[PDB]
Amino acid sequence: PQLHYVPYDTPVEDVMRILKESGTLVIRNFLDQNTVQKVQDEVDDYVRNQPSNLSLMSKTYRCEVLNHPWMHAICERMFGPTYGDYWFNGGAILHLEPGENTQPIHQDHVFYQISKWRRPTDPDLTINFTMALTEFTVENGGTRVCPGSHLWENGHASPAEEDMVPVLMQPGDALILPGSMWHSAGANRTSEYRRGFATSFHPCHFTPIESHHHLPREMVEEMTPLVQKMLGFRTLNLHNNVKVWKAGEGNLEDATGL
Amino acid sequence: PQLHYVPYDTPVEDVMRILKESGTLVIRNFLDQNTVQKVQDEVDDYVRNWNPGPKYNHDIKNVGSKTKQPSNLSLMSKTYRCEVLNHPWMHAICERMFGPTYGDYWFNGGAILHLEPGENTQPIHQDHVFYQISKWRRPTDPDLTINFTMALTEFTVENGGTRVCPGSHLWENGHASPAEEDMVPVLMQPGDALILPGSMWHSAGANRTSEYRRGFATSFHPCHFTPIESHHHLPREMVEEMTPLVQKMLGFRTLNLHNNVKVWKAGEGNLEDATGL
Ligand SMILES: C=C1C[C@@]2(O)[C@]3(C)CCC(=O)C(C)(C)C3=C(O)C(=O)[C@]2(C)[C@H]2C(=O)O[C@@H](C)C(=O)[C@]12C
Ligand SMILES: O=C(O)CNC(=O)C(=O)O
Ligand SMILES: O=C(O)CNC(=O)C(=O)O
Ligand SMILES: [Fe+2]
Ligand SMILES: [Fe+2]
Repeated sequence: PQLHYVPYDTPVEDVMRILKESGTLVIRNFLDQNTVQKVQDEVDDYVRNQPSNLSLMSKTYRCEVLNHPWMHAICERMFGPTYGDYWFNGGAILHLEPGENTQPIHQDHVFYQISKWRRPTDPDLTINFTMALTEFTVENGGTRVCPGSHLWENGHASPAEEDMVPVLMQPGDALILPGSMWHSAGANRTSEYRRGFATSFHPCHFTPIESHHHLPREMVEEMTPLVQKMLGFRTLNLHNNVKVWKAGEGNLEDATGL
Repeated sequence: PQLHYVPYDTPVEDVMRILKESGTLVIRNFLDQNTVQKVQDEVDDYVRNWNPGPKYNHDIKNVGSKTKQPSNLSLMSKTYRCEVLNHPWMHAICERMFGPTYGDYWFNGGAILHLEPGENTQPIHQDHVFYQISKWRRPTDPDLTINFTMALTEFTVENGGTRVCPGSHLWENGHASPAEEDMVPVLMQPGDALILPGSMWHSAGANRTSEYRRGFATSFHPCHFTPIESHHHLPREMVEEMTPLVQKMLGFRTLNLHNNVKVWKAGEGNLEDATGL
C-alpha cells in the first residue's frame, strides 16, 4: 500500500492492479489545462453574482468530461463484471475557503446502507474522480488518502491523522477515489482557495445522488448516447441483461424519442 | 410456518409479525372488485386491441394501426396511479419494512399478470434475485423489494394461482429452490392481494382451465435502489394530478435516506423545486 503517481498513458490493467492493491492513485494530466479552464468558466457563467448540477451548468462537463475514456475504462472493469451497466452518481465543485479546518476522515460509501453487507474483497459501491482546478498542496488542504485502508474490515476505526498521505496535484491531475478509500480534505492554511471538481459513478441498480430530469431536452439531445445513459435518460442493462429504468415494456429513450 | 389469510382490518403489527415468521400472507378485500376492474378497463382503453365483431363487416378505410403496446400501469390506468398507488396497506407495510434501514422507499415496478389457458408452471424463484447485492444479504436483513399481487379474476389451484413456500424466506442464500410438493397455492377472490417480499420463493402455477387468470402487481423497494420502471416519459399533466406521495413513488421528488442524506437531487435542492411541481 502506497500512493502512486502514474502518467496518463499507464496501461489500464496497471491502474486496476494499483487500485486493488493500494485503493487509490493519481493519474497525471488526466485533463488538459484548457478543459480545466472551460468548466470553471462555465460554472462561473451560470452562478454569476444557485449552483445546480454540474452537467446543467457546464457544457464542457456534460459533453467532454463525462465522455472521458479513463473514467469509462475504469468503471467498466470495476462495475461491469458484477453489476453490468453503471451510471453517474454525483458531481460537485470541491472549493476550500482559506482557513477551512480538516475535513473528517471518511469513506464515500458510508451513505450506502448495503456497505455494511459488503466485504473488502467485493467490488466497490461507487468510485470518485477528483480533478484539480487549482493545484493541490499539503498546505492548502489537498485531499489526503490512507493507502490500503480500502481493505480494512467493516467497522474499522478511521485512520489516524498521522497516517493520512496528502495528494499533490497540478491542475488537470485526477485522484481516483473508490468508495472504500478512507480520505478527507485537509486544512487550507494558505491565503488562496483550493478548488477542484469531481465526478462519481456507481452501479446502475443504485439510485444516483443527483437527478438530471430537470434539464432541458436540447441539453439532453446534444449529449452522446453514452452520457445520456450516464445521466439517467436511457434504460440500463444489468449483468443478466435484465433491464432496469425501463419505460413499460420498451426502452426509456424509445418512449421519449431521444 | 403457514400461509395466513387475514382480513382487511388486521392490525399492522400482526401483518409484519406474519411476514417475519412465514414470509408471505394474503390480505382479504385488499381492494374492492370495482377498483381492480377499473384498472383493467383503463388498460383495455389504452391498448385498444381490435375486438372482432360478430361477423365480417366489409372493412376498407381506417383498418388497423389502432393498437398501442402496453406501457407503465401508472400511465395506462388513472385508477392505478391516482388510487392504487395511494393504498394505505402498501405504505403501512413499506414504511415498517424499509423505513428503519433505508428511510424512503419508492415504486419499483408494476405488472399485468395474465396467465394464458394451458400456460405451464412458472419456475420457482425469489423476486430479489436480480439484485446482485442479494448475495451479500442475510435472511435476517430487511427485504430488498416487496410485491403486492392483487387478483382481478379468481385465483384457484387449477387456473395457476401463485404458489408460495412459507418459511422459505429464511433459507440461506445458497439454498436450492423448494420442491414442487413444497409449494402452497394461493386461493383468492377478486380484490384480495398476496403480500410477497423479495425473499419468498414463489411461482405462478400452470393454468389448466380455459379462462385467463388475471391480476395486477405493484412493487416497492428502498429509495437507494434503481426501479425497474422509469416514469419520466409521463406527460406533465399526469404528474400534477398525482398525490405528493405518488409523485415521490414514481420518481418525481427527492428521496431521503435514513441518515437524512438526500438522493435523486436537483443539484443541491429538491427535484420538485427545479421542476416547479
Ligand atoms: C454529492 C456527493 C455526495 C457525497 O458528498 C455524500 C453522500 C454527501 C453526504 C454524505 O454524507 C457524504 C459526506 C458521506 C458524502 C460523501 O462523502 C461523498 O463522497 C459523496 C458520495 C460525493 C462523492 O463521492 O462524489 C462527489 C462528486 C459527489 O458529488 C458526491 C456523490
Ligand atoms: O474535497 C476534498 O478534498 C475531499 N472531499 C470529500 O471527500 C467529500 O466531499 O466527500
Ligand atoms: O404470476 C404469478 O402468479 C407470479 N408471478 C411472478 O412471480 C413474477 O412474475 O415474478
Ligand atoms: Fe469524500
Ligand atoms: Fe415473482
